Amino acid sequence: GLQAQEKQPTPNLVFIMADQYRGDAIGCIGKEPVKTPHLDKLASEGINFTNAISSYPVSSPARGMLMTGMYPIGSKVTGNCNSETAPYGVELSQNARCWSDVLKDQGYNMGYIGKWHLDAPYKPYVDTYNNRGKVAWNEWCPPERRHGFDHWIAYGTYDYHLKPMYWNTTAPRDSFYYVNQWGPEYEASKAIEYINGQKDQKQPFALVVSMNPPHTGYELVPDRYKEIYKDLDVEALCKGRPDIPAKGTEMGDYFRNNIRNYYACITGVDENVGRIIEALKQNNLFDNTIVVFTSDHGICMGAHENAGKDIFYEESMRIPMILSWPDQIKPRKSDPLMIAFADLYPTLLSMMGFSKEIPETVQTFDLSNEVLTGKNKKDLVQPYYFVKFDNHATGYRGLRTDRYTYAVHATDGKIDNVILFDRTNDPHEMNNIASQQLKLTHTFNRQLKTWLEKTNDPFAQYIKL
Amino acid sequence: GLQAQEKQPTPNLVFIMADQYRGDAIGCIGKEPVKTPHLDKLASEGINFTNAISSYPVSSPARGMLMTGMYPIGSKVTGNCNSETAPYGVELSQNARCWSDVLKDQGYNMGYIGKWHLDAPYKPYVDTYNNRGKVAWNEWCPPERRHGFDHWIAYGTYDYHLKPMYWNTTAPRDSFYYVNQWGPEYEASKAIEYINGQKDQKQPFALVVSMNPPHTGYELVPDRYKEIYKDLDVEALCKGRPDIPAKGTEMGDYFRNNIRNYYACITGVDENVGRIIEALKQNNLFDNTIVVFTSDHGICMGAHENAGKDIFYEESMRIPMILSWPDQIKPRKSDPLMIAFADLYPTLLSMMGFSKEIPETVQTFDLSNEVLTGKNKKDLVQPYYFVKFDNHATGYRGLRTDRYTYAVHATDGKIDNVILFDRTNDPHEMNNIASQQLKLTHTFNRQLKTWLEKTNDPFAQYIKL
Repeated sequence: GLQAQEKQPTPNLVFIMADQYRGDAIGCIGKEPVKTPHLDKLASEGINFTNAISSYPVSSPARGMLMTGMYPIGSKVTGNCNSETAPYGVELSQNARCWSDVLKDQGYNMGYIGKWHLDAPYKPYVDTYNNRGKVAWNEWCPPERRHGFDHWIAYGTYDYHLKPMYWNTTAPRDSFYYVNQWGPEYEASKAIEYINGQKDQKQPFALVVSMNPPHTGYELVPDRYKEIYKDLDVEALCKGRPDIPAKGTEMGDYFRNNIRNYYACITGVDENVGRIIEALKQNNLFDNTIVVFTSDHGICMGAHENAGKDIFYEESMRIPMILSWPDQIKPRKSDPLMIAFADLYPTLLSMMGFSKEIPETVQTFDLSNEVLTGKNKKDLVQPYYFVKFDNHATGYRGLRTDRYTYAVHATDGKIDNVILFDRTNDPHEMNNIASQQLKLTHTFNRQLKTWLEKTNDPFAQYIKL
Repeated sequence: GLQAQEKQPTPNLVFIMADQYRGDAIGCIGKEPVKTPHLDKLASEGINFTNAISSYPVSSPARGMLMTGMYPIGSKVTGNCNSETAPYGVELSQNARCWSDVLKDQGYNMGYIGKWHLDAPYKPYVDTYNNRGKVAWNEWCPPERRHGFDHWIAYGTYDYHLKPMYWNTTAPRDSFYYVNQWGPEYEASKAIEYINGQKDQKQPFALVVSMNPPHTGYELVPDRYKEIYKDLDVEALCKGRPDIPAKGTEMGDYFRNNIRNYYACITGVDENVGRIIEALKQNNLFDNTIVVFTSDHGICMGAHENAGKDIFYEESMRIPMILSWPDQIKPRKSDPLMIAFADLYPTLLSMMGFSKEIPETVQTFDLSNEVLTGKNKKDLVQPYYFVKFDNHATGYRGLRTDRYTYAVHATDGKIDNVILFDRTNDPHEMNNIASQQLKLTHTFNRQLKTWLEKTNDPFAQYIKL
């Protein structure tokens, strides 16, 4: 089998994501001194979407949108999967038609390695540290809930990166195993084995590699990656950042005390992404494979007095989004397309030649043409979400345009607050100008209402015209 | 922020210690009529190590071993810190890699409240009563000598419990302040404020609360605690205690005249420990926090004709050692593990998920597995020390097995005395049987020599094989 054989009529897919990875934390973007040589290289061979976002910047909700192509109400994943939200059915539906189900039906070899976080835990909880106490977070994904991912080396959620746990394809619920290796390292090694096994190109394949770092347990990263930032000037990083509290404050110190390890995690993740790319090139599986590097959400880490994410601020919504496909896409410096994490379902499927297979239930944007050609879509506006899992009449709904971030809050069906930021004049979003721009607010109000009605979201009824 | 958020991958730590607290002075142990309802409750929710000891039962030396994880010669704290030992460098090294430095590096919020006693005083001495006269004992701990403890409300040493003094985090050397409240009361109040501030769980935390009572100034305890023992039958306490001198003697009367107030102090300390535990439970910070209650050493108080400690007798070496961590440790009635005060550095760090961070310089036992599982270590033998600060060739070196206490004394490098007690047949250690057990003494001799050689202790050369 040394002779070159027929190229598959549809491309492979290697979907790589790292949890809690901020969009501006990429070296080639030139905004932060974080080292990501492998992602920079990947970007140079493809496209770097510098305005990409995640509409509901929370783990399960974001992943739920990605898999179903539906906004939160429809995906049913309105909050993180854990025992607190379980009674409300917060988990991916076994009946949901996900993009992985589609590719499996189209004859693709399927694999998933890493964090899934789309199953509701139930008693008795599996024996991992994050299941002890009042609230459990980790649960097994039985075969019938894997949506086509036949090769399985994954877990629900678990954050001790230095000794991660996984369930292989045939392991029963209580037979997960621990690995004495950094998560991204092990995951990249298993991804390489999977990729090596696809070298004969007898059929197409789709592989997801879902890494945990740079998600918390920021310090849980190998020392060699920390050494790279031992001389990092943290105070210099806060220069011109009014959104980062001053030194001496709770949140200002939180940012300063964790930024070094956050970058260490990213650089470590970067190196392992490099290993996967190298495996693809070694097996001649890079040119006709769509490789995507993205994240479910960013992180505030003290900025805006917020420690986590789950908020409309840029540091929370902005995510990396690098895509390569040498055979069909010429490299483009930077693309301003406001593609969202959840748009990947219809976008990738259409790019892959399966546009007719996208379910009528999919609500997100099919930006395949924009991605392939680079043709802009200036009218593209993405939504923002926060849904109280036990009371949908409470929460946030908003819109993000290329210039403004607008959001309204409601409590029991009544609008409670209005927020508007002009990111051009106020890039760090420090001035809520909603009360100063009544005309503009009214315009966004009808626009939001129309959006909520289009997506069959009951919240639409709270906006009184 | 009402929704439950991700559990930290490593636990918090609340290390509580009361100076000069005897191991058997715990109510649930059933040997003495002292009331400790809060510690009894803590024990019931965790583990009570009834054979725990302190190898060098003296304040600074013991604390020095705890912080560095090294035996006395290596820790450099060979005697109490005061102006007499200062010329010999008896103090914690600023360059010593302590467990607190490790946790700080791992992103933990750090706090220390109470007695430190690890700094050598220097002229002009700070203005406290114990610094007047020929020998000064109290000194300030500048920020660079705090080994990572950012939140600081502490002092060197000071024993007038009714009006204690402290230095807050930013106070200069001569700006300490006095408080008109019982030490343990104030300390518990400050610990509660610290704990309340950790409720958002944005990062892990480690807090040390080092209380002075039941250390001398035995009478310096609130009247309400003394009232509890107003009817205590002191003579009954001496029943079956041949180690306690008879009434009418100097040491026999000393024991009888101070036992009531000693218990009063303990009960008072107990109540304040209860306040701290309650704060942890109120903030949902008890289940995933390792809580430790221990002491640097016990006290003879007249027993064996000794007023103080700094000796191999059980009443001096035995210390309380209660540990709880609901999320990972099921309660165990009593554990016979002979864990030592100084073993907490490697033991806690490994239990917390930072085994790889223990310096190669650490010499004490890592008993994390034993503590977590309850798996015994029958071969565990702990050392005993007494080092003459101005002449290391003089002093004691010994071993404590589950049955025997063996010790040898040397003067200028020559063995001066041999002591051996069979605690099974002679629990109150009244019969030195060394001269009657030559075979056994020879066995312990080689065992001691091997121990001293392993720990790079020059005293090893004095034992002539």
